[PDB]
Amino acid sequence: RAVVEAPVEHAPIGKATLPSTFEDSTRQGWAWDATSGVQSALTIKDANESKAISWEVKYPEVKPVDGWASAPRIMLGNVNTTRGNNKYLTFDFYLKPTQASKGSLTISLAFAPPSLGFWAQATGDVNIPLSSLSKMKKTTDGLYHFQVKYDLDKINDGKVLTANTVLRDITIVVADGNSDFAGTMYLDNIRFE
Ligand SMILES: [Ca+2]
Repeated sequence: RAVVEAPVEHAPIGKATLPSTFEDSTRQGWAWDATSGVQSALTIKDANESKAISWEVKYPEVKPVDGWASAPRIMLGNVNTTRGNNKYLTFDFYLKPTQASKGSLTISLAFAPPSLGFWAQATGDVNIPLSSLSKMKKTTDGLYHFQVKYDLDKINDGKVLTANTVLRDITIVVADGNSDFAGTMYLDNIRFE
């Protein structure tokens, strides 16, 4: 399936770069997957005083039965990197909600390793309940700041990311778990550590 929406003003793709810091005002190789349920503009915006890739999402009130159908699914294609000695992939994730009070966002990480069937998914999905947000302090520019980490030794389906396993693509999915979220999302400093 290809999810298709007319393009509008959006940031240039640039070239795949890790760490991805967006400081050149390009997407540094990040783009929607063809199957991403969100196909709206990807722009570089300031978040917490640094350039970040960003998009808006208003999830449907009627939730699809497939829990990724409505999800932003963004991917770094053809980076062809390896984790090396790094145990984690981590990034800054920011929310600027216009609505957020119930259910949760679940953030998943996957990769496309040509040695492992072009898919390997981190076991450690990260759940962000939206009722938790009210009690978090916002950045000065009014964002909720998360630093999300994935232990790359915990992968599904018995697949193993060796130090030298080539990772052709990296994918991040922000799934709506019965939430009322609407607003802006941002990623920055996507890196291994
Ligand atoms: Ca940045």
